Amino acid sequence: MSTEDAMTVLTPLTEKDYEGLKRVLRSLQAHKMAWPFLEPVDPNDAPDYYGVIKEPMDLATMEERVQRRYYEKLTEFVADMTKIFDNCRYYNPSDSPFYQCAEVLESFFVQKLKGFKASRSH
Repeated sequence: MSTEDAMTVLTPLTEKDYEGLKRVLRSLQAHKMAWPFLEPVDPNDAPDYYGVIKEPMDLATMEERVQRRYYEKLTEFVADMTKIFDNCRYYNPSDSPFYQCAEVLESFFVQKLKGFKASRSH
């Protein structure tokens, strides 16, 4: 739908939009494959992670940004979420369980994002 693509880039996020954003975020936090994205990466679990990952992101950070109305456009919310999956596939090998979690959860996020964009255009 051209309406969905247009609202994503141009339409400012409203208080009603943020209700949908929190629900999308809550669905990801409850997903079983989201365990390694719930909190910031522990440096003791990943050596030199913060020396190699330029812009880290996690679901807890996005929850704080959603609560404080950080995002003005849906593109910015999507960009932060994409960092989570891109950073994971950048740092971990393709056969790693972390890599698999990113592929599963991003596909789940894409399904939920499409539903949010659809109800936003109704």
